[PDB]
Amino acid sequence: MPGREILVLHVGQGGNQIGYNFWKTICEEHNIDIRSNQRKSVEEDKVDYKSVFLVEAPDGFHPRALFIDLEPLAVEFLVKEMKLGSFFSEDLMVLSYSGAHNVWSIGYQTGKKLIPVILEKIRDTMPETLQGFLIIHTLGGGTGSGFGSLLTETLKKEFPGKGVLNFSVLPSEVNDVTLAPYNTVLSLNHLSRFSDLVVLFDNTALIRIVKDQLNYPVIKQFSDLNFLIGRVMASITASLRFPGPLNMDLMEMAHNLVALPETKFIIPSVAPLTKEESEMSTELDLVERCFDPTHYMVNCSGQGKTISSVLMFRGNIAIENAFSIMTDIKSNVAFAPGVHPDLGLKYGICESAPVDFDKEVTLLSNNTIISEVFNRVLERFDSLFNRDWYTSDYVNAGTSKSNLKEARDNFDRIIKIYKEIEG
Ligand SMILES: Nc1nc2c(ncn2[C@@H]2O[C@H](COP(=O)(O)OP(=O)(O)O)[C@@H](O)[C@H]2O)c(=O)[nH]1
Ligand code: NA
Ligand code: NA
Repeated sequence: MPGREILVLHVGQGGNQIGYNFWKTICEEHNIDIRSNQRKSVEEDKVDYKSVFLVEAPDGFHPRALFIDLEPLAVEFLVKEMKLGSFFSEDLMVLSYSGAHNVWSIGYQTGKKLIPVILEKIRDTMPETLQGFLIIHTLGGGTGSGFGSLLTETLKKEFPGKGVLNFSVLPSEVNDVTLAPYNTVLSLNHLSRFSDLVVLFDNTALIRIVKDQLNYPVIKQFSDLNFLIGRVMASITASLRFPGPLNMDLMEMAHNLVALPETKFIIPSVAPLTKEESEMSTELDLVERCFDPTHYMVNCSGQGKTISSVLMFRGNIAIENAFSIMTDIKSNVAFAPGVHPDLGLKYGICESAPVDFDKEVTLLSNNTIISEVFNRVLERFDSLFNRDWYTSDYVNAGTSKSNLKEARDNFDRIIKIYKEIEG
């Protein structure tokens, strides 16, 4: 049946590398090997709706996605190493050759030449019942930040009735790109006007989670980092792909989170993170872990104040526990002073657990602690802007020094709005 379709757009090196973990997770959950595009079997094929992310074809299943970048090596070396040629096909690749050089303005301007080709690929493979788009990118670089902001502005303008949701990767506590404060403020300022929901991550928290919650002995490639982002994307969309007592789509979750038009910046968290922990935990254990800063995928100093949260229960869930613990959540977890004791929670329940897991809870939190995370970016921004450092290559690419003051002021307004609701 038509409807519920979603198109994903991967921009830059990070956005495409995260894309491998996401599509590997989607295929595994739908009993599909990503190598031959086939069903693994008919006996293990479950009552589901593969059409959310997958496109059915005679040879097999393909992703409803676009793999976009301003240089060809990050995507190609990914497909060669992981052997994704049959799935990450050439017809889904929008590549160019010049690169963005970690400059948001260059990625924005250069990406404008690929917009006509991107639209035509969308205008063909898109069902008119498509419910929205997901844009996967990093904010500290150039292509994911600049071109990604461009695809956010474009799609929201091109398809006003559809949801445009961003999954954005913040720089680590110490940025591994010196230009990141410029690229992050420009991206966040752009997404605040054209995006419906911005789900944020950073590598410091992702690394902390992998080392402390999964106990990996080493992290050698980003695949041992990006699987957390793919787990969030797959689990928050699980009710759209499998049976459940309580389903929810993209804009349903967005409408429950965005209290004020500017409060669209979300912090995700998942618990548990190993198989053996899903079998001995309770719904109260997982929810408490999700609301604990040790499980936030954004590096935060504390629990903060929750404005509004979306909770997805997957798998072997006791419904009576999920509802009875709501008073414990409202009493133990700090919420914004304006949140009524009976509000701030949006529930989703899916009978399909993540692969090999007994159960799992995914949290999407609209937290005032975003003001603290954003104030760090602004402080890094001002340290460079007040000294006129690295501004020439942004001015030479269309972004005036006045424009950098425009995006920064509007970015500071977002901080103060989150500050004011906090009390
Ligand atoms: N989590 C994650 N972060 C990444 C990945 N690749 C790059 N980054 C981060 O993104 C920033 C660099 O942006 P990048 O995507 O490499 O440049 P771009 O191709 O111009 O978008 C740095 O802060 C990196 O730490 C990835 O695969 N996973
Ligand atoms: Na790059
Ligand atoms: Na790069």
